[PDB]
Amino acid sequence: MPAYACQRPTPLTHHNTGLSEALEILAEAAGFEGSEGRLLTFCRAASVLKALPSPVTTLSQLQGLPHFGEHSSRVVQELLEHGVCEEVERVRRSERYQTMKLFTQIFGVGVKTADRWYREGLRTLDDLREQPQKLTQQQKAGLQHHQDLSTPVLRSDVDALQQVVEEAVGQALPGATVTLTGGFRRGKLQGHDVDFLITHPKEGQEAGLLPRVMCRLQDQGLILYHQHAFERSFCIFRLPQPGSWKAVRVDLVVAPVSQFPFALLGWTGSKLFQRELRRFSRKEKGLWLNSHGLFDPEQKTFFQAASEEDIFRHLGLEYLPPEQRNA
DNA sequence: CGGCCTACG
DNA sequence: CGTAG
DNA sequence: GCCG
Ligand SMILES: [Cl-]
Ligand SMILES: [Mn+2]
Ligand SMILES: [Mn+2]
Ligand SMILES: [Mn+2]
Ligand SMILES: [Mn+2]
Ligand code: NA
Ligand code: NA
Repeated sequence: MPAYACQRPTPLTHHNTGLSEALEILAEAAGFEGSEGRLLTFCRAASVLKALPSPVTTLSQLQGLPHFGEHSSRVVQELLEHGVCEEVERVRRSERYQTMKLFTQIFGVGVKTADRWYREGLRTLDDLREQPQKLTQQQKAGLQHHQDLSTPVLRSDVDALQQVVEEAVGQALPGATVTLTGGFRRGKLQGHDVDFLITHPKEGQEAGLLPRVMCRLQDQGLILYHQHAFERSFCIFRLPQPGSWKAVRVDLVVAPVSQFPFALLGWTGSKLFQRELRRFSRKEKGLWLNSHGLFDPEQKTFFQAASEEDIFRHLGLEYLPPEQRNA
């Protein structure tokens, strides 16, 4: 079992679902208390279990597995013995956890905002609605649309949304392309948002594209919310439904064709996979990776990539298709 | 022990 | 501060 | 919380 998640296939579905879910509760809880290191370890340990070829049935099967020490091993031990880990259940039940989860799930609210609101004694969505003078425009949108945004986005929704984005992109800039990214590209059947990456085969033609796309979607009556030389737009779309509609989070991202493979890689995820890939790149290969490129700080050069395959090769990693990047 | 991804709005 | 994967 |  390699130590970095980018060095091993991680399928969407696996053989240790219960165990990984328990560790991810602890990861999430650590994030709520500002401990990113503990979040990372619990996330990595969970991801290791996702990568195993069969279920863990005994404690001995953890021996030698990366990211399993005293704490994560105890969590697994208690689940194997009793079907439940008391620490995990204590977190699930805490007012702190439930409220921080509720608040941080609001679009426009991060851990810091949620925590300050928690400390001020606020607990419910109606508590926030009663004092809306404090809220940002983004948080107001997040709160108004919260119910719809909690409903899973389905594959049918994605196909509908892709068509309308293509229509607007085609008018904004003939020849421009739209690629589905994020969780749906990794094979997920549901999600909480749809991610698209837009480019054009002629380098430079994509300049100024996103405002033109946004203005056109706005005029078609499809934009319930957006933030406005920008390249990422976090929107709430109005998606047609039987006799009605629902609000759906959509991210639209633009990259020049030179950067497309890096942007595609970054935006396809998973979040943990990409953090691990960037960590690997820097620590093991001395190369700096982001969604724009891959930089050699010795030679002071950028690696030209024509594909995701190119990027894995330049990092000395076996290629993983998107459906094996579910770390 | 230090490090933990790296960006844009 | 928020957002993204 | 774990690793390297
Ligand atoms: Cl016991
Ligand atoms: Mn997504
Ligand atoms: Mn998104
Ligand atoms: Mn996300
Ligand atoms: Mn994400
Ligand atoms: Na949030
Ligand atoms: Na850019």
